Amino acid sequence: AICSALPTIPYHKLADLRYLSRGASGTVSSARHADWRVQVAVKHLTPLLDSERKDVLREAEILHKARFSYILPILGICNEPEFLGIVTEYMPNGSLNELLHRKTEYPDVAWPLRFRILHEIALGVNYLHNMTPPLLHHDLKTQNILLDNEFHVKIADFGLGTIIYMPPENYEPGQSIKHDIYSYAVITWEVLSRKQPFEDVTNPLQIMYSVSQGHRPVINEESLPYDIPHRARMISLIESGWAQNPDERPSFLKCLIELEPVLRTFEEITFLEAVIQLK
Amino acid sequence: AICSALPTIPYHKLADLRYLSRGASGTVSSARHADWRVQVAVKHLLDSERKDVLREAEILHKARFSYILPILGICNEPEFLGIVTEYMPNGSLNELLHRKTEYPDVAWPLRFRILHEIALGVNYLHNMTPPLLHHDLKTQNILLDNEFHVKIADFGLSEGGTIIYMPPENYEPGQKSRASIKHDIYSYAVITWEVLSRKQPFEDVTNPLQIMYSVSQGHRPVINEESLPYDIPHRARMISLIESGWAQNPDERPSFLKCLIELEPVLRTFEEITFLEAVIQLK
Ligand SMILES: COc1cccc(-c2nn(C(C)(C)C)c(N)c2C(N)=O)c1
Ligand SMILES: COc1cccc(-c2nn(C(C)(C)C)c(N)c2C(N)=O)c1
Ligand SMILES: [Ca+2]
Repeated sequence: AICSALPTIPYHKLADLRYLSRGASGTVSSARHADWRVQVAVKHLTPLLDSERKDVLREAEILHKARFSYILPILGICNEPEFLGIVTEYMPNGSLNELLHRKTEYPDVAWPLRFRILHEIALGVNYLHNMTPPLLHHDLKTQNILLDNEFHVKIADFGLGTIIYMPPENYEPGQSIKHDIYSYAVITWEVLSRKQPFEDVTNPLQIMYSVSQGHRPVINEESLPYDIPHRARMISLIESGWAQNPDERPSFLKCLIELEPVLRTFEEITFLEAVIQLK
Repeated sequence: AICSALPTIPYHKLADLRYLSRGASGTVSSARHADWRVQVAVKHLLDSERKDVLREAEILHKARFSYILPILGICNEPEFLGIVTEYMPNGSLNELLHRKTEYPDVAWPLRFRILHEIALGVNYLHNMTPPLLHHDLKTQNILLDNEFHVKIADFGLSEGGTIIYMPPENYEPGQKSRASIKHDIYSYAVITWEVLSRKQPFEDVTNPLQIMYSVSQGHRPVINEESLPYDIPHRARMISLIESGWAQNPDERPSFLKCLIELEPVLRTFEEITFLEAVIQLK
């Protein structure tokens, strides 16, 4: 059994520590490693708690064990009595959430890139589900689908807010293999429409109520134009993905087998052209 | 310390297996993983040739970093042994520099990012505990990913091939030669020269042994207008980097950390957009 240890990073090695965002998991800051000469990202919560330490160490172990092409690569851990945090590669293009909803900044997000993003999300989650034992994300949202330098996906913040990606059966306490695909069906809808799921709804409870009654984000000509490539296929994927009955939702394998023919239609140059258009 | 175990990949999980090349350290094939649904590269071959595969696996697994080839798993069966890594669609730096018909242009910003990335990768190895030394840096084992970012592979020396990247004092190897923390920077310097000129080092000299004599004396690849034009961005500071890196005396050669610090302002002069334009031009 070949083993690899996660490097320990001394806090004094991280320079230019600039704030980026504060979330439930912690505060994300950009920095540069003094020795390695690369930009990094740091996640930290001053005294915290005795149990709060057990969380940060658990996320680091998860990222380190779930290493893959579509999972945020972890570079090291800051484990000092003075400062606690995880260090990962720096994602310069933010979250899928920002790309989809910052419409003045991004008026055109070409179809091939949207499909590649959807393909990559499914590849990362599929990889998790294929580990031994299977790792379940359970918190998939557009906010934690990160975008690297070339707009390739890196999945973060996982296994271990917003309930729009939570399946109806999760509302009541439960004693859960079909969660992730529900979240993925919503993300797919969001990616293809660039609309916020349930725009007309003020209170999150009204969403939760509607979802328990089998209602989903709206599928019509307004939300999903008829000119969307592979529209029919994508609609089937979405509708099966978010089906009320968990048993009627596909595995990520089935989902990938469905996506593969779609992705083969796009030339490699079209992904590059979609990216250059965003700059 | 937290431990990550390298996955064992059953050989039968690999489908659509196609031959890519035959190298000194083994045969390289492309494939798709049946469960993970990604393209992969597979490197394969008694009880002695077995430990070499396992060693490169362990090194790739321990040396994980943004500019090092990511290993995905290992095939360890009585029927088949080999390593599985991320598939590099754009081959080696060597093929980029010397396939002039296939690649008429290789824009300056891309060349500089390639150089910056090789340096970041090697630097990382040098900064591990204990320091990992490459000792076989050549253009043939600098791999290029889908968007022409660098992945360093082949830690087999961490029959042979090319001698042009080997420093003179390493010609007759010893205890001092194998522990030399200044081997790699010499290789990097020759690589830097080769990148900036798109010329085969010592082209005039067609006899490999003669190159070895010339290099002993103090001769290096030709630094003139013919090989390195005046139009080359930051020409002077690069020649300074090359010449100091391939200096006859190992004590006069800089660390990668110093080369990086020199390179940082050079890379900042290129707008982000140009890197993307360069890749589109090659595609
Ligand atoms: C350092 O660890 C993490 C963990 C999860 C997400 C991020 C991260 N968030 N963002 C925001 C988009 C939320 C600012 C980035 N740009 C991150 C990164 N790795 O670069 C960092
Ligand atoms: C499977 O392990 C390796 C190890 C070292 C190099 C390569 C590799 N060589 N090439 C050649 C350029 C030599 C064909 C590729 N395209 C590789 C890859 N990782 O895709 C593979
Ligand atoms: Ca061309």
